[PDB]
Amino acid sequence: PPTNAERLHEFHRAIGAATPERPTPPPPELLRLRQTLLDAESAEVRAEIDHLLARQAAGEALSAGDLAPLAHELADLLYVTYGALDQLGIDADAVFAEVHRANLSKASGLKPEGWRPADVRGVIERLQHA
Amino acid sequence: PPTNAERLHEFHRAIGAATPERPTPPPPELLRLRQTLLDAESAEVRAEIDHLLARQAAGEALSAGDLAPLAHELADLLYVTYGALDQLGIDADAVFAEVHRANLSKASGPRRADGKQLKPEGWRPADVRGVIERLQHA
Ligand SMILES: O=c1ccn([C@H]2C[C@H](O)[C@@H](COP(=O)(O)O)O2)c(=O)[nH]1
Ligand SMILES: [Mg+2]
Ligand SMILES: [Mg+2]
Repeated sequence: PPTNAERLHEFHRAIGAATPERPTPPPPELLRLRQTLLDAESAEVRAEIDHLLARQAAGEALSAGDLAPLAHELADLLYVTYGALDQLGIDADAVFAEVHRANLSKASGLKPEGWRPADVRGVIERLQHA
Repeated sequence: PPTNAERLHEFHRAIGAATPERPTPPPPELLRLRQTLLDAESAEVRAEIDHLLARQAAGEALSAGDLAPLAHELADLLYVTYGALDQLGIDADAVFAEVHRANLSKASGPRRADGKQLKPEGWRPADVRGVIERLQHA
């Protein structure tokens, strides 16, 4: 099965948006777009969390189905976060894997003995060599 | 390999945090916490993008290596966004798959001046309510 990062590549190929094979410095127009899309989805997430909190404050017993709007906006936020990494030519699964390695290993600690923080610059260097 | 959503399940299991198997209405304290985590990482991404744009406005030609902080913050944002879905007991991949299908269906639509893909006539949204009902029973 394809990963959510590979899904963004398929979407950008389908709509003709830049999706370079390896890490590539962006034009400012790209960064501005990614900023706009991230701001929009984080505001929608916030709006749906606020709605759930207001309904709970009024004593509403939320059902699982009540979480669908928030789940949709969280997925949209995932989508535009993956989408930023994809348009930068950066394999999001490789960067996530390194952030997860650090976070998960830190949870074996405070930090454990041979603890090594995330080295995303090292991931970007390896991605440049395909 | 495990998916990134399954990685958050593994992380929450390693720190003893709440991780229901199926969609579970959360306590208000949980919602406020996840909102706080989202805002912290969103602000870091936003600041880093503005930082790169200011360097470009100064005439700097950025390199790929200059992108590593931004890639780090975007991955941090993924981590807390997957984390929110996992603490709600919601399979992020099942929801993402439905969202993704309805985004592929936009391909024939027009484009905004800034590059945003817009929806063609007759487009229909993802049915996330149906994903949630799927996850809740099974
Ligand atoms: O250029 C685009 C336009 C839309 N989306 C995705 C992000 C969300 O999943 C959803 C938001 O689209 P709107 O509902 O705001 O039109 O589509 C992108 O990734 N890139
Ligand atoms: Mg949205
Ligand atoms: Mg961060």
